[PDB]
Amino acid sequence: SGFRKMAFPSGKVEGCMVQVTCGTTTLNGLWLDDVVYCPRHVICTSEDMLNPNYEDLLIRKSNHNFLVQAGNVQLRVIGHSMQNCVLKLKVDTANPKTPKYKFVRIQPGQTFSVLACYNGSPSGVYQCAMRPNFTIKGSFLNGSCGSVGFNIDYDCVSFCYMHHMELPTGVHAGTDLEGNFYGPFVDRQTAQAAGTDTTITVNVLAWLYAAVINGDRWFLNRFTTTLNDFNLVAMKYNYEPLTQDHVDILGPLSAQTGIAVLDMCASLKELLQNGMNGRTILGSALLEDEFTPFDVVRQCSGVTF
Amino acid sequence: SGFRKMAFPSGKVEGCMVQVTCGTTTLNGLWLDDVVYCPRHVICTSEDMLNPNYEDLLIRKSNHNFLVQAGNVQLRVIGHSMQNCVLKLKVDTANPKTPKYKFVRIQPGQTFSVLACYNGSPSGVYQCAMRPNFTIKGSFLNGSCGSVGFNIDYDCVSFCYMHHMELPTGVHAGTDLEGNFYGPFVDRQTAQAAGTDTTITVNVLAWLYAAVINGDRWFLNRFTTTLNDFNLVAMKYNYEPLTQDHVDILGPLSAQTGIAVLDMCASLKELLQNGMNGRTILGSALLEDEFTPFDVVRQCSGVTF
Ligand SMILES: *CC(=O)Nc1ccc(N(C(=O)c2ccco2)[C@@H](C(=O)NCc2ccccc2)c2cccnc2)cc1
Ligand SMILES: *CC(=O)Nc1ccc(N(C(=O)c2ccco2)[C@@H](C(=O)NCc2ccccc2)c2cccnc2)cc1
Repeated sequence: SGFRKMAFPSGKVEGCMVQVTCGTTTLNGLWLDDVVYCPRHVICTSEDMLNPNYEDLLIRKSNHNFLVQAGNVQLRVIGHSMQNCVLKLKVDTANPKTPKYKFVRIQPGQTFSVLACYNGSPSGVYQCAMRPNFTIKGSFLNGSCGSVGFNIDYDCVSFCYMHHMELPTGVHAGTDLEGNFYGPFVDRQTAQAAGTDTTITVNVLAWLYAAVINGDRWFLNRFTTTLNDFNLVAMKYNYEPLTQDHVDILGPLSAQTGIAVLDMCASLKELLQNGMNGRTILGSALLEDEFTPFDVVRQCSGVTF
Repeated sequence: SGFRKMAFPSGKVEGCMVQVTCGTTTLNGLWLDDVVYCPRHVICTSEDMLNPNYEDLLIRKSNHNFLVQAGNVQLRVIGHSMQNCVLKLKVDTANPKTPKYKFVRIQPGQTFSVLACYNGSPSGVYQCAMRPNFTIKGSFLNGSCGSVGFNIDYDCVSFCYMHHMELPTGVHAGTDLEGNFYGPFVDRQTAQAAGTDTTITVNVLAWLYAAVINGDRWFLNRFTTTLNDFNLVAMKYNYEPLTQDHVDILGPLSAQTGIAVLDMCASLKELLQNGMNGRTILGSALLEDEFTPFDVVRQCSGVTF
């Protein structure tokens, strides 16, 4: 029935997006209850970003120096606090459109939807993965900072990402909603190594299961392999090592398709050693790793929220 | 700054999604002002779908046989009318969350966002193209019928698609919001030929321009070609013929990159004749055709709504 890179419905997050202006810089903020969250470098000028002393820069700021606009609504700032790399602005009004929510720090390999915003207004939504090296391959222009990443569980929005920087390599870095960067990155305009990225093996396997479910099965052989022998191949091709924890979370997909995980591993080994011979899998000519086993189950079961 | 298949924010559409039940079948409907729109086969049983007489089947239905639920809200149906392949249910309450909207019949090659829904509840959002053969390659399970496709212009939602059927080939067909199918399809469970699909040449070219803008430029040669000579190649590789209308709409991208459209055509010719040599373009190993020139401009300019 088709398989697409699918983002969560963005409505509940759209109603939380605000514009935050501090003197001259304007970023996006996230308005939940009576608190607005945004990147702390909203307080920086251009020159500041080269080597900012955030504690000293914020000391020059008072509540009234922060202007927060929810579309046309004014939020009056009545308190401010720096938490790690995020600034929290207490406002005098609770957001009436605040959804049920939690703040979550995700693991590499997990996926989420990004609501790209500019000047507090939503521009688009897309699905992506936290890379093993804690970067994301987003689509973010100047002014997108403060855009957030999230997952939705039924009624509950779980915020996991706030956007903070573009590395000189064109990939993206940011924090959880407590302001702690993913990976080694700092909010400073200095060159920063992201480190060797790898392909998310358990996600590739999940996507191969999605392919079989949807009719694409040309890559099924009937070799099998062992975990240790497969991991030798995974290492050669810069794939993350597969663990019994990964095999276990693939269990439901293995059960639906009747294809043992180690059998799918042997198919993946042959795809890695021989490529795709100019064929495609679910409309792709590469091995796709930004679908989790949960993502496949959700899209293949029709789970709503 | 990265390039992603990006859907519109789905909030304005989420607030229009309702569940429509007629005796036993439950589909999605679209609630705008005091009218709910949904597929007319909401009135069919399983056996009906093989060869339905929709006029006779609807004659057995009264206003009170239709149950419409907006989350937990009841809409009282006070009128009903069949328009082509859609059923319109007049309800006694205007949707308070009705956005500014228009109904639009799109052209093949144009793109839109789909809000996949089940039982009136949104499941996910993704971007896709109306194929040249008037199918779409969606992700739709049983119960997704009535999900809609749309574009957003600033404040105005333009609805262009309502989902009606899955062809035995696994691709998808549906109507505009006046109930007229795209392509030759009928809402009947019979085998139906979709016809030769082709690749949307102007969109591939737009995406090549996006690649250059974002740093991927290995495919630039300095051959050029002519429209007629390129179209000979386009025909060989089942690409849509390129017209001066297409060249014109690529003008802004040509102006930004300083790369003449016929020069990009020569690059596309070499990519078609020689493939990608195991390299990638914007993270893909295939020539991507579901970005319009407008889509590239929007994502590359940071246009909000
Ligand atoms: C993630 C993100 O949003 N990054 C970002 C980059 C650049 C800016 N700045 C903008 O002006 C801007 C806002 C929207 C589009 O562009 C600058 C800024 O405000 N002044 C920079 C400058 C440069 C040269 C001469 C004068 C001024 C900015 C502000 C603060 C920190 N970095 C960059 C915002 C956000
Ligand atoms: C696009 C779309 O939504 N198509 C669709 C397929 C199948 C159904 N039906 C369902 O039951 C259903 C709803 C959600 C998931 O599945 C059937 C139906 O209601 N009864 C079919 C049936 C088959 C065998 C024995 C008894 C009954 C359906 C209803 C009307 C028309 N076609 C199919 C809904 C929608």
